[PDB]
Amino acid sequence: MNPPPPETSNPNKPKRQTNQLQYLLRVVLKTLWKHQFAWPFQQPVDAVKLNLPDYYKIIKTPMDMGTIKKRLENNYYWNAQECIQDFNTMFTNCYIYNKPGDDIVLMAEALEKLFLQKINELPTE
Ligand SMILES: Cc1cnc(Nc2ccc(C3CCN(C)CC3)c(F)c2)nc1Nc1ccc2c(c1)N(S(=O)(=O)C(C)(C)C)CC2
Repeated sequence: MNPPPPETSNPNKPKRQTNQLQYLLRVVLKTLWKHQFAWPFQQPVDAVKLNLPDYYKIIKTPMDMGTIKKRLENNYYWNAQECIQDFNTMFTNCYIYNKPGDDIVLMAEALEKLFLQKINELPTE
């Protein structure tokens, strides 16, 4: 059985719109979403469908771009670093579950390099 997906709404947490959070949605998330390599990362890993019974035994902090998109839309992050951490979790999860040189790993590495290039242009705090 898959776990419930990550929470994406926190109605009691204060909310703010900032230049950095807007950029993370409209530039960073949007660019990664549209990359040819994005599809495996756009929704939670369906370990039942993929027949990966060990996935959620190994990966205890799952994260995906669909969740990150919803969190940005719902103002779930107060600080830009919370969102960056989620992207980093998604990439490292791929490296943890898989092995160096696997196709999925090479795909995540390319997405991570593009991510870091976009974060290099994050608007000033
Ligand atoms: C976020 C993430 C992290 N880690 C993995 N690992 C992983 C390991 C083994 C297998 C199966 C797959 C290979 N055969 C078929 C038997 C063993 C696997 F499906 C995934 N998947 C992920 N997502 C993800 C989602 C959907 C799909 C994916 C991947 N693929 S895919 O094969 O990776 C690709 C993209 C075509 C290269 C198929 C569709």
